[PDB]
Amino acid sequence: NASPLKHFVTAKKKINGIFEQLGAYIQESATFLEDTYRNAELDPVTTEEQVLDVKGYLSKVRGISEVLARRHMKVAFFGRTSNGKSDVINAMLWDKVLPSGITNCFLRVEGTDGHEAFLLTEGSEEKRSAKTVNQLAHALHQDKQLHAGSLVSVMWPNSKCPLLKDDLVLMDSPGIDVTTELDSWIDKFCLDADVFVLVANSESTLMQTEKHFFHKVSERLSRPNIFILNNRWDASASEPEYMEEVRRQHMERCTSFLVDELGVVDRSQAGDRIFFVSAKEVLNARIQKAQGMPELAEGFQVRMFEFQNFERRFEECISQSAVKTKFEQHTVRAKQIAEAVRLIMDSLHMAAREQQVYCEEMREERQDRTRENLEQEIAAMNKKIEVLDSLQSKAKLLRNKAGWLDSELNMFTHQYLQP
Ligand SMILES: [Ca+2]
Ligand SMILES: [Ca+2]
Repeated sequence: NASPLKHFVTAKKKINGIFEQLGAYIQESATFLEDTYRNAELDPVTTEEQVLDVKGYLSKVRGISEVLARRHMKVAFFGRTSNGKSDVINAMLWDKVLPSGITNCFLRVEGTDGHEAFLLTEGSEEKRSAKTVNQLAHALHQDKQLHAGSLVSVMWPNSKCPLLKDDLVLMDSPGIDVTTELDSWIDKFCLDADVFVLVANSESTLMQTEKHFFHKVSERLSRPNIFILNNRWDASASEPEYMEEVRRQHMERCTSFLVDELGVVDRSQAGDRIFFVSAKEVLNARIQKAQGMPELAEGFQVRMFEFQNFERRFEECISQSAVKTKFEQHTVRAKQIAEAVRLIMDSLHMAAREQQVYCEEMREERQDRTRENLEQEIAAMNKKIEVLDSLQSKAKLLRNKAGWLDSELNMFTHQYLQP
């Protein structure tokens, strides 16, 4: 019964942990290199640039760790307001989080640990109370500096929703109409959206502007995850026969759109991207169930299960995709950084071994020469030789630790970053 979102949660913690270890390892390496480089008793076995490079990598790794700590899954919802996309988000969250059509901007729902909802617009990080959904709606309408290119974050309490605790963000978009100016949308707000949900009506033809947007999604993102939720499916409660016909036809239209028109999916998983739902039915049932209220429509259990099925296939989709797209570049960077430090330690090991061999040979030659200070001078070179030997041992250990991290990273890649 574990949410598939736990795959993301698990991978995020695992990659953050590796970067913690990578940072610790580079720190130890930097400390070792610096100490070595400052050793005025030896001919140089490392260089300032190697020290600076490894301090530089430490900085970069800590910087990346900060990005990795904040990475989250994002699903973005699109479509006409009248088709109910906001109710789909509300149903998924088991509550009336977003106002539902009678909202200018993008609404980005994020979990907060605080026990009260509030808004954060983004050009100004200034909040607005959102004690109720009506007061939320009025707070957006009150704010006339808002438009369909503004994003407000709806900070919604963690405790109410496990989706939000598992680092899911849910973005509602402005409702689409014919002349909705939306070519800004993908670059400004959707580059990090792991899933795009089109919420449509099974019987209403898709607007050209809606199709145009999902063309742009398919042109701008690499293998974007597109779901089509065909809302108001509860009409099947009273016209099951006609809605079954509608289902077959629209299932085929949506498949052709996803597979042939957009080319973002095979036919084999079309049934996993195209769902027929009744969001407000689900949301109503969930609001009552959350309170222990009892309860109805014909086909209701079937429609509730379909929505739950959508949710599960969505959570599997977003969790697996987001892990891949949001961690793969940093996993690759981490391997490159590990390899850079590995090779410096190998360079140091080798220069220390070469200088050791040199000092051993200087020791043998010293024993061919005058007996004045011979034992003192052989001892000083014995000590240098033993430092060079310890440096080699230390560098080999650090080099093998870099290989360990490469191995952790390879295994993370294998488990979490497959196509
Ligand atoms: Ca360099
Ligand atoms: Ca030897």
